[PDB]
Amino acid sequence: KPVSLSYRCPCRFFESHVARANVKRLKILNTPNCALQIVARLKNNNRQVCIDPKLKWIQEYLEKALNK
Repeated sequence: KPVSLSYRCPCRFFESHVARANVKRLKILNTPNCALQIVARLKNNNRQVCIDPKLKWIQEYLEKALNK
């Protein structure tokens, strides 16, 4: 089993299935200690899942529009 119980990152899991249209709020936490951890709270599901940072829409939106 891949057991990585060593904390240098909050989001160990990432969902790439996140659609910006269904994202109520997201935030990319750029940890120098880890990498990009992003969170998506669904408008409909109301639940939050860590978003995969390599999603093209994520970086083009949160990183290019919000962050710039």
